[PDB]
Amino acid sequence: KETAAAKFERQHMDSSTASSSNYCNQMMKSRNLTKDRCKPVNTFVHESLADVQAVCSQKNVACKNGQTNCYQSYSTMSITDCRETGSSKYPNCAYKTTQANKHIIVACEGNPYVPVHFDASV
Amino acid sequence: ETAAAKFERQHMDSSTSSSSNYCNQMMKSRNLTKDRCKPVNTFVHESLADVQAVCSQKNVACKNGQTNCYQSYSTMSITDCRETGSSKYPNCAYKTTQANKHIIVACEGNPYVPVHFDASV
Ligand SMILES: O=c1ccn([C@@H]2O[C@H](CO)[C@@H](O)[C@H]2O)c(=O)[nH]1
Repeated sequence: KETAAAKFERQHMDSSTASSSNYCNQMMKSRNLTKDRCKPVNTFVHESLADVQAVCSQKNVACKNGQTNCYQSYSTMSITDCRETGSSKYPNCAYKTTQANKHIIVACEGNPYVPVHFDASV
Repeated sequence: ETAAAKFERQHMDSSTSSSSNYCNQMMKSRNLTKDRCKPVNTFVHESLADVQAVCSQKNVACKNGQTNCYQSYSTMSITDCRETGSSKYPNCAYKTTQANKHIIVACEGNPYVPVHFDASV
């Protein structure tokens, strides 16, 4: 079974760095987020894996689900928000791509202690 | 020739989505039979951007033990070319096999791009 950490990397890491309007259409397809359904909302982080994993050593904050293993990045990070358009219809999943620089909040667990869930961008 | 250009020449064929003569023609036309009959070679029938994106997908160990290999999350249309038993340089003969598989490539450089085709799974 895919680990939670591996799932986080597949769903949310794109360290190669989004300039195009079609970025989300291609990425969402390439990360298997459109196979059975259009994942409506997703965020990709364009920092190194090492910088993102380091967030697990930064600001401890509550998770939306009430657990206490969430962490906010001290710095802002280059991210892209992908949100399915109002007219998007599976299997032709269409997304709006929005670039931003925001702090991320992830849940961390395991050994190595790394992100396993994307909680929010702030 | 940069390593990235060498990877495109050796392994990219996006124009195709492959006949029984496909490998015989392609192995010759991409200079993979110039010095010797290259024994095994894979061509990928995806866009360059799609193959390049693999360098940000699933990090996996390379066959040589290096750590810079990446497996595609999605399957990709590929053709494997394998030299026949009767093939004798310089008339290199190949069996052509179409498949849809995850690919594993090694990436290097800035930009971080594919420079080696490691395997299909
Ligand atoms: O499935 C495979 C296995 C190997 N090779 C080629 O054969 C070389 C040696 O294995 C590799 O660098 C690569 O160019 C392929 O093209 N496809």
